[PDB]
Amino acid sequence: GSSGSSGVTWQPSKEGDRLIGRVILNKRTTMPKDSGALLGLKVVGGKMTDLGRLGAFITKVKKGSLADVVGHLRAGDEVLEWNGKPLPGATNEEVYNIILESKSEPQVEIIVSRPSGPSSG
Repeated sequence: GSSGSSGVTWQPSKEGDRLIGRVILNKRTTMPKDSGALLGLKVVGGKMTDLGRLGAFITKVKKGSLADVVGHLRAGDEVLEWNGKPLPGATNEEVYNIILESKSEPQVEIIVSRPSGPSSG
């Protein structure tokens, strides 16, 4: 089992206009509820993107979950890569399998893209 640094890191994208969020979790058990290898959030793949291609996005995030305390993610973030797999470019049927396959992985790396510039007020 590979044990690497965990948490969450936010950095500017290739262009610098976006913010690539790098999150990683280390679990040794499949969620109790009917999640399906979900660190603690519902992901919808096979979705459409403003770019014209497919991509996955978070619709909900459990409170107190790894993807909520260690990842600090939110609903709407476009999941770029899930455990080293390109979510975008595939259907919801292919994206689900990729995320579910991690159900047996002692470590998962979630990489989402956020619009550089959080709302303050």
